[PDB]
Parts: sequence; C-alpha cells; structure tokens
Amino acid sequence: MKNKVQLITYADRLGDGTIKSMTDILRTRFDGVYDGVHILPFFTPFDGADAGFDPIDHTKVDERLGSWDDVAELSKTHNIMVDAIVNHMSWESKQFQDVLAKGEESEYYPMFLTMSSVFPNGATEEDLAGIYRPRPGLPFTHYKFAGKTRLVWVSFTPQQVDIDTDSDKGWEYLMSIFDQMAASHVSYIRLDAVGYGAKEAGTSCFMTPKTFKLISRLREEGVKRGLEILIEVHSYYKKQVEIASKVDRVYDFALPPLLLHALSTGHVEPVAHWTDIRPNNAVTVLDTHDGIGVIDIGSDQLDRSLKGLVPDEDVDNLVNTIHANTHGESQAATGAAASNLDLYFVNSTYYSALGCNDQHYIAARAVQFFLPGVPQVYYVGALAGKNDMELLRKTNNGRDINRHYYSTAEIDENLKRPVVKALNALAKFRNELDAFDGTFSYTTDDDTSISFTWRGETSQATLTFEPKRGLGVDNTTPVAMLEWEDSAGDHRSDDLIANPPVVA
Repeated sequence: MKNKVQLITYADRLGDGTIKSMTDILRTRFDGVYDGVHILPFFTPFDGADAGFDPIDHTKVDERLGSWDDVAELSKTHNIMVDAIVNHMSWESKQFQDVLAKGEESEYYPMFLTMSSVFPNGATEEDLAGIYRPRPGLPFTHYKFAGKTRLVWVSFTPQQVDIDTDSDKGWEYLMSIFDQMAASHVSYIRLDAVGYGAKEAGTSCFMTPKTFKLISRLREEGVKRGLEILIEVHSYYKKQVEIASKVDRVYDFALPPLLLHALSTGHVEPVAHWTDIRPNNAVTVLDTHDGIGVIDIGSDQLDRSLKGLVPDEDVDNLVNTIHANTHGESQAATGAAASNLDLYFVNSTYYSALGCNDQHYIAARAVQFFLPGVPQVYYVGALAGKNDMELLRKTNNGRDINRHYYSTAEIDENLKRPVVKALNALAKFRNELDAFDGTFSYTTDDDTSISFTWRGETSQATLTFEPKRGLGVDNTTPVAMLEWEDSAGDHRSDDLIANPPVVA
C-alpha cells in the first residue's frame, strides 16, 4: 500500500452526490493532500438499512452514484480502496431467493450456511454458547427452503445471510466481486467481517485457524488480480498484535482513543507502550465512518481479567469525557449501556470529541501521521466537522452525527478555516518528505513527552508531543512541536496551525 495519506468518504456526502463529483473534489480541492481514497460501499443500494454495507447486489454500482467506469476513471489519479463483504449477503439476493424457492434443488443451496452445515452432528450448549457474537442471541434465524423451516446462519441481522466460504458457489460469488474490482483498477480491498467468515464446530468461529486460511486464500486470489487486501478487526489489543503478524495489513484502532486519553489527561505512557508493541503493517485513523471505538484499549470482553492499555476506569472516563466535551450531543447519539465498559463505540465526530480544540486536533493528526502505517483521514475530519445534530434528529441513526452531507459550497467554506488548512499542509508534508519512506524511532521522557523521529535519505523529522502543555478544551497552547530538515536546511514549527510545515 502506497505510503501516502488517503481520504475515507461516501461518494454522495462529499460534493454534488455522485462518484464523478467526489472525484472532482478530490482532484481540485485536495491535490497532493489525499493521494488515494477509500470509497465507502457504493453498490445497489447505497441508502439501505446500513448505509451501503447491506447491498442487495454487491456487483452493481448504484446507478444514482455512477458506474464502474467512474471508478476506473478515478483510478488514473488516485489509488482506490473499496469494501468486499465476504461473510454474508442479502436475503433478497437472487441467489438466496432461489434457495427459498427451490431448497436443496437450488443451484445455490451449498452457498449458504445453516446450523447443519457446521454442526451436522448436533451442537452442545458449549458449542453454541462459545460462538463469538457481535449481536445478542444466537446467530440463527428461520427461513423456509421450499417449505422446510431451516435455521440459517446470520452473524449480524436476519436480513444478512452468511455464505459458506468453503463452497464452490460461495467462492465463485466472491471472485465475481474481485473480478469487477480488478476490471475497474481498484488497488485495495477492505475485507468486511472477514473475521467471521470461517465456521468450525467447537471454536469461537472468530479469527480461528480456518479464518486465517480463508484470509490467505483471498490474498492470493487478490494478488493474481492486482488487488491487496486489508482486514478490519476490533479486538483486545493483544489479539490485534497476534492477528497483524499473520496478515498483510490491519487497522490501528487503539490510537484514536489513546490520543483522546492523552490530550485529555496529559499521559503519554499508554501511547509510548502502544508505539513499542503495535503492529506497523497498519492503516492509521482517528475518525472512521463508524463511532469512536473504545473497545480497542479496554479489557478483553470475554475475560475482563486481561486489562487494556489503560485501566477500566480510564476507559469509562474516556466515554464520559466525550459526553462532557460535546455538552451532551454524544449522549443523545450513543445508546446507553448501564456501564461504559460495556460500550463498544461512542457516536461523535473526532473534532467534537476533542471539544473542537484546534491545537489538540492537529496534534492528534500529527501523531497519527508519524506512527508507522498508512494514514487515512475520514472526510468529516478532513473538514474538521462538528457533530451534525440536524441529520441525527432527522434519521435517528446515531452514527449520522458523524456522517454529514457536505455540499461543494460547504467544502469550499471549510477550506477557509485555519485548522483545515493546517491539516492539508500536514498531509502534504507527510506525503512529500522522504523521511517517512525511511526508518522510524522514538524517545520518551516518562509521562511528560514523547518524540517520533523519521530519518530518510534526503530528510529527517522529529515530532514532539506534550499534551501536558495545553490541558483543557479551551486551551490554545500548542501540544505538538515539529523540527525537520529538507533541501533548505533545518526548520522548526512550534505551532502547526499558525505555522504549518512545508517541504522544499
């Protein structure tokens, strides 16, 4: 994966509402800032229950957004990341509908998992009780094949039926997705829910040895077609290190809450600990299209005795600090859980979660960019966007607080803001200084300071991070200082908003 900053966006929420327009914005408003883009699911339909992640036909661009030719056009200037939903598909798909009608006589019967597919011999209570669940209850719902009631395996909703990724028909379907992505010159494939894609009786059915076999099989199919795969898994931070040592690339989901904690408390030991052990074959983010995940630095949720990167209490204080910093907005957007250790995510933009503090926000991005891994900026954060309470009240979907629709006019207005201009200059710096294509090191005081250093062929840069200096949502003291060396010698910026860095 290219070592340049990327944008994460919906095609329809950045510009006039189409892939073509989104491409226009990227090329004219963000030249040299974002060199690639993750286009969130744009298949048919894009505007369903789960905002693109529940398509009926994964292989067809929603014609309201554009066409595969539009993707191919974009590929001429940007590396493109797209989602491949490999674990399940719509119960309204023609394949599953054919099974409801014809049952075992269906061409696609072997394509879908039932309880019997995994447990042809029965299941004990321990067999079912042990399955790792992203949703309450057991992963089964009732469908009638012809007229016989079957328990279909459903990891998420009853409308999303799990495919047998070991079946010929299942693999044929997955490769039809890969083939279309290759034909339109996609570079990167985000494998959604791949951690659930392998079922094996007696195991948790989540990231088991069979799952890694499945991931390695997808990788090889991808390389044959010019595709690189990326896995998206939220798990206890020790699992994450284990997982990343077996796959090409993962997300760094610990960093977003680690930086909220650091900027709110002044403590840098957790960030230093994570820097020391974290997987470096990573994609770095602060915001995503989902909520801010706190699961990723807390205790293991199956065995709470495995403690996270900060004590349980600091996990709880991180949730409540977002609530305070947003003056209740994220409370309205986040469903309660009777305890914040039971939370998985907090619904809020990252800018709003920091209380809209520009110095803190740019510092957070700077740390992101200086840690090994490919950085991504979510489009709301690219525009330093505040919680969208109007859309939230209109849709009652909590995650829409962080999914504002940006018209081209709103984009240009926000490009006028010094915090946004600081972020664009910072990404340009991260793309243009060859120090980042070199070797990484870091030093630390104890709990006061941590310095990230990249030394390359013709350049060097060191980012010092001191949240202790500017505690408080209203503070204007910089907490990130920058020094670097380029063609024009030694340079320094003690304020990344007022004196954003530029490379010779």
